[PDB]
Amino acid sequence: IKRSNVFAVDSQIPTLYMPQYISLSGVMTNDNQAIASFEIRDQYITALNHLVLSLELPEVKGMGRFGYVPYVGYKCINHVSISSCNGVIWEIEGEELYNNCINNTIALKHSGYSSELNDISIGLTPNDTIKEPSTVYVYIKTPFDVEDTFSSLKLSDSKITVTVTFNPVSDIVIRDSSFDFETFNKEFVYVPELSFIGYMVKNVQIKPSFIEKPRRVIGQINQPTATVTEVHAATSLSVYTKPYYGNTDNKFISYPGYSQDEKDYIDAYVSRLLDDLVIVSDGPPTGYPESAEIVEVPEDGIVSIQDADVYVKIDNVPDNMSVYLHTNLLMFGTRKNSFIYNISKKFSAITGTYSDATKRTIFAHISHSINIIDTSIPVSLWTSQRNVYNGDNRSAESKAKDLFINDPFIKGIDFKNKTDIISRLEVRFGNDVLYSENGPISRIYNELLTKSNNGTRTLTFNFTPKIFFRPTTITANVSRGKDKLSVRVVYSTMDVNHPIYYVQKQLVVVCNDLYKVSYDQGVSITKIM
Amino acid sequence: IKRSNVFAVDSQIPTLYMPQYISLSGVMTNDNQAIASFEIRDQYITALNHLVLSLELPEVKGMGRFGYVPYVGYKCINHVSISSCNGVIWEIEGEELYNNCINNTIALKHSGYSSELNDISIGLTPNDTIKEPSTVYVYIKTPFDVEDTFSSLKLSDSKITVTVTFNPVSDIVIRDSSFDFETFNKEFVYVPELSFIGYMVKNVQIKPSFIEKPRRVIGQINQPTATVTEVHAATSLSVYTKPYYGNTDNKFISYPGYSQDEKDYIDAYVSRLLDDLVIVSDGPPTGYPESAEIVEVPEDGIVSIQDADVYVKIDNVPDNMSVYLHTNLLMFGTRKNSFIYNISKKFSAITGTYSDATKRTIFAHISHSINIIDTSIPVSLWTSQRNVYNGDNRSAESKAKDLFINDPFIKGIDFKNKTDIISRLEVRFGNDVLYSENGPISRIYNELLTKSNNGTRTLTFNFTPKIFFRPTTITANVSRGKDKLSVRVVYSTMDVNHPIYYVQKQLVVVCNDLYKVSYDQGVSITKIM
Amino acid sequence: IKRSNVFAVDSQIPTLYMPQYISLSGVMTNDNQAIASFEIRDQYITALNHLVLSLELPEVKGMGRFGYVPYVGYKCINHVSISSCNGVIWEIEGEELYNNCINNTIALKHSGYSSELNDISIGLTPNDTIKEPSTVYVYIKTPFDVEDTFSSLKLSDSKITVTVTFNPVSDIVIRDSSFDFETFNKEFVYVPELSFIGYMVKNVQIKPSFIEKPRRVIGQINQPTATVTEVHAATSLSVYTKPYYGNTDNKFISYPGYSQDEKDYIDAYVSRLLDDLVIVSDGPPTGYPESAEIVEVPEDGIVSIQDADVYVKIDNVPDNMSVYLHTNLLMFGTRKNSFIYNISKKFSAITGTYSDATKRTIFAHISHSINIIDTSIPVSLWTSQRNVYNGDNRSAESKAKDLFINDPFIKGIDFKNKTDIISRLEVRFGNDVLYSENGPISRIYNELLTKSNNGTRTLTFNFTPKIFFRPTTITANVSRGKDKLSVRVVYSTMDVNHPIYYVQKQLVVVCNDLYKVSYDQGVSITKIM
Repeated sequence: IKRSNVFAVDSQIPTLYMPQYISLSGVMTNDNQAIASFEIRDQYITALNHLVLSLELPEVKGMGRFGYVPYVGYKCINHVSISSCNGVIWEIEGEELYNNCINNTIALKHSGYSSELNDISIGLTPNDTIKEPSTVYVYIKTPFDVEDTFSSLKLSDSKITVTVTFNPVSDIVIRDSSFDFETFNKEFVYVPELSFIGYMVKNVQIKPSFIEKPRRVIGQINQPTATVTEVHAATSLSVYTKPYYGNTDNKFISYPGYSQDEKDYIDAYVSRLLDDLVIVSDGPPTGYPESAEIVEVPEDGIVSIQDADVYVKIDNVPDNMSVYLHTNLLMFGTRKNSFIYNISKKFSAITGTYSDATKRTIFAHISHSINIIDTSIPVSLWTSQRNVYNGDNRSAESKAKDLFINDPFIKGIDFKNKTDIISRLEVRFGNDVLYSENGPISRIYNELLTKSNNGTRTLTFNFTPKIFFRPTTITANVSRGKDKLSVRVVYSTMDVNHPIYYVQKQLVVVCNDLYKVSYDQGVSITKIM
Repeated sequence: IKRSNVFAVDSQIPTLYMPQYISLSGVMTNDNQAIASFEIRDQYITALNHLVLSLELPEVKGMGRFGYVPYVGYKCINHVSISSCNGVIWEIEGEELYNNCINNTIALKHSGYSSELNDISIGLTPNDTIKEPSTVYVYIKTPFDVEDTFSSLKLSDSKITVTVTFNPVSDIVIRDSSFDFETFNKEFVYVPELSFIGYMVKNVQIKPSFIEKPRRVIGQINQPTATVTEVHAATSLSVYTKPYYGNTDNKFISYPGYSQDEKDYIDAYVSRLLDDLVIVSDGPPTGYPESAEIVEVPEDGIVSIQDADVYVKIDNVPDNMSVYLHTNLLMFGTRKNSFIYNISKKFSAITGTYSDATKRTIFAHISHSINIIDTSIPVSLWTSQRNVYNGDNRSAESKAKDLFINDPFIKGIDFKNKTDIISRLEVRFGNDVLYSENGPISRIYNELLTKSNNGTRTLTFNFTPKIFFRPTTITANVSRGKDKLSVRVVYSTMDVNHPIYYVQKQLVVVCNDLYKVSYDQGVSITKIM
Repeated sequence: IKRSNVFAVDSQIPTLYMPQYISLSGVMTNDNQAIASFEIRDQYITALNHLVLSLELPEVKGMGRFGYVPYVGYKCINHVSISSCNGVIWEIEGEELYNNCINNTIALKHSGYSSELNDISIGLTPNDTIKEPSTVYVYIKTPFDVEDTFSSLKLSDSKITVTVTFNPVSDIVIRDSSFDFETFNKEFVYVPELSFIGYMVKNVQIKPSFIEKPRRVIGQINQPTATVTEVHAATSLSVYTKPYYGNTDNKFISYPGYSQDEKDYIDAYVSRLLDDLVIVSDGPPTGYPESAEIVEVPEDGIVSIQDADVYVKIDNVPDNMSVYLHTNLLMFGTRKNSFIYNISKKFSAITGTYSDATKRTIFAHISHSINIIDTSIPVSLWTSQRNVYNGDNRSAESKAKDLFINDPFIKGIDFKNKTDIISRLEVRFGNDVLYSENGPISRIYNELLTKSNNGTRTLTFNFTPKIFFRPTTITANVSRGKDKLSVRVVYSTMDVNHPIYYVQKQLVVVCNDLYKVSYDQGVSITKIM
């Protein structure tokens, strides 16, 4: 019995090298999209990987409510490209980069995720500081990071250029109307610095490698189809939907800030609704539109709103004041005398205590049925032409606290991507059906295999180890016409009298193509056919 | 100096294959245990792994309090078996499957763990919907998943059958007496679908492999011994205890629902006790049994309960009402005039405010010594024959809110498996002592080595990589009689006047046997001797 | 096309061995530092790894406030050394051991991290039990654990000695002045037990290996320089700063106990300040020093404190009482009529309700600007000679609740190591500059590469797999004088009128040297040159 020794190893002497952390400042150029270019030319840098982008956010002064989106560093990136003299080596969109890093909690934390950055801070005077200057770090995960020095990008005596395109500053900022965003936008400038790990290698022996490069296709608005052409060697395919808020002003009622659980979203929304829902006043409350229906709460504390009973009990109400309930705070309906969507009927029990000192109701326990979709409705959709009612019956004070939100990486139709609006998915390679499903079993598989919490519907064709094998791909057959991937979905049917039915959707299809990387005459890549 | 190249690899071309996600519907057969069978016969399916079971839970309508246990998908599974024409290939119990997946947070989340499923929802009218229809996904982790395609189950032109046995629906449901469980049970049916990843391989070269199959032995009620016979090649051995609630009605006072921390359990329990503990009333409170001792709280706010001082201060008590304290809410004792277990003496400070509108006391800060064992006591044990007192002096209203809980995967004597009731463990291989310990150092080691939070006392005999080596086992010596593993424990001594002393216990011993998998004449396994 | 089989393996038969868990009691010897020695001499133990130290903490009785620091098991360890007959094989400081385990959440949990151990418990009578006896487990991670049996420490027929030096018990205890620490210290004794996994190997074939041993250098108080000499083969270098609280009594105002978030620290601090900040009294509040400035809150609820407006609104104040605000609770300043640091001016809105029953103010919402540095100020620094004011104007009651905290593993100048006090870092190998940076990009890299949340500024020179290659090092050139590593930093500039400016700092430099491990004539190590 010849036995393999599992208590000792014969240590290999590795290639002689020395690593170094290297920072570079960029050249910035500019609706004038901001672009940073970083030039890497150094004869003693043989390979590199682990790119990190530094961004200095400035001091924010003035009046209004201002905050940064979570993961602001990732969300300010529109596009990243690595090139040489022979053309582009590897590139990615900001959405797909953020997708690839969504499971790296450390990287997400470094890119800007804290109370200081992401709470909605309030400025009271034109000289009040709303945010202090800060620095975020964006880990640009590339295929050259999977196996450390084995997968690194070798600079075969070539000059490597890294180009970063930035999103407009309105994408990364949550603000109210009181904040002077025009001035802020005129003054804001991205200040980037690029870092990487370089390797000074002694007598490097270079071999050709393989690289996967994502390619992204967005369908037209509300179409259930998208197609990616010229597919010859794909390792994976993923499909998801994005909301198109272009038909709105991008104003929402609430945003939970640094708290990012579904419960947190719902709590912020309910908190914003309670100030206009239950009113302690001397006589009929004033300052609400004519369409508002404010009723007094009887001695039994129960108000009926057409099949719905709301239980209101407030402590310490003065003897000259009564408790009032808003029975149609937000209303939606497409036909005049049919079903109505009423945000007031989603409450069952409201208790609290009136404060004589601050003249407010401090709410204690609330029983309600608000979900994430309601927190995700845009304010424009409550008052669209299709609504036969006056949708928004809130006070002017609460109307003034709505927030502009322009986050570019939102999936689905809600902030959490919690509702699945795809009820059937079909993929075709050429004309034949490659995959079909009704439930999200492919998303279950993507999450199980990548150990992620925010998976998408994904067909993965590669199950081999990463760089020590050539990746397994679905291969084209141009003779039989199998050279394109077509995706058709069936959207989940929503009620025509729910405002979320009118959020516009786009289908996104991402394809990972296989490329050969060769190192004769500098660095170059060729698409595998 | 010959140096190993650590900056380049020679990529191997792997076996030509194509993966595919495959779903199957089953054949259901039926105290009529429900059994689902899934048949896999497909000539182009060469291998498979990554089994996922889909379960559609129906709409739940009616009155009462209803909820699902956490991880309902895992808890509805009694047994899973994979077979071919030559017999069983691999099988497992539901408890051990859940044990093997306890460290996979993604899988646990997919099997049904959310507020919507696990809050105890309340139905008010016979047409109220308590739960909406939902789908859970149970990842059935098999030994064929450890190394992706290397460890996959090859179908040597054989038909593979997957059989799932389900637990009764009462195991996965938390309910009160007001819910119509008889009708619910008559109507509930499991609707399962089986998914796996199949591989269509071109010219597969098959080699024999090794597989570990768990074998489970449960000792008799309250015996400190269990033995597993016919042990010839075990890779690991684990020991834990389970509570036997068969001598009870399985009714508990509280359950925290979706919150699953120890603090959450304790908070739910204290919340259920406070409504009968402190009473604001006009005169001596009514509606309590004769054995209740309700005393008025003096001006200093301190009530003495035999060496115990409780500090009660309630704000806003009306002038016609007084504050009362329940001094023997739950009581236990075995001898008439000796030590008594009194749930009231476990409180030291109770403060709150009376609400005139809702006629309740809203409690603020509470100081207490309630632990997890108290939340884990069954209501039947408070009123057993051995209790010389009337144990339960609660109001009928609170008595009506007790929950039936029949969770099948509970370890220890509390819901969290927090108390260790094993004070000494001894394992014998044959007649010789193989292992001995007093503290839980083997559980510490199991958690450290498996990177788990819910480890058990485990002897692992294998420290070699998984599939690239033959596993290391403890080998039998039938000549010397070393062919069985005997386990004897010494239970921690509990006080005879604590009700948890009378919870019945079973010892569970799990043994992982090594099997050879061969592929001539289809798939077959043979026990290593 | 020769294809590598990725669906089958040729299983290797490994070395024949049998593992066993082994516990040992020690020999304890003793300002009399406690030292435990464990002797391992057993002919059938061929290798070992995975050391775990058991510690029994006793019952704590008496009066006062008492608690254990988080991770008490790690914090009681001063030094660990593994030796043979040829000298020390491997050793480490307690700080660096805890650093190496900071990312192992399971190990941190096992070493003592729970509400029961880490809440500040209160003893009321001299016989009250503050803490029950408990056992913690400290995983002593060694280089012999990285690759299981491949990296294990082989005992070439040698006797191995493990020696543990313990910190004084005052390092692991958080206490007030009311606790009798002199008696506690006279009675406390460490009771340790050592566990490891031993391997009984049949015909072991031993080969020489490599090991990295940390070496630690602490700079002098407040010097921005430190140097590690005799550096010939280092795999990594890390730099951080520690606070020196020797010029204080080590008393702080608050400690959050088991809650260990920054928000938790701030909340505990604000809670301790509110009792003296806002006072509901009949007339000017009494019991405060003469330097206190207590003003009555006007009808509009706004008090001005030199450019700062505090909004105070308390409900249910009796008609004979008024609301008062402490305008200089904690004050600091170095010049008589210049800038002042006033803890009262860091509040903007204070609301709450007075309780007539308990005669206290129960605070509801608070708006403030307290940060982690304020919670990290020592009480001695408020009343130093450099303060031209009476710094601490709190009541005697709150002064009596300050806690002694002597935690030995604190980094930076705050409890969370959140503020970076290093604005520039430079490393020199010999006289040449090896590395330079202004921001913490090296800490970003350390966290990204080690997947940690508490990284330090680190230069790592090794990117090769751990034990199957010889590690890559930065190599000395004694001819050119490159045989020492010098570190110089520039500290962040703090305001001279902030008390945190006067916390003393030490620079810590840790170097990982490469050693050869050989097994002829027992175990021995030699420093690589």
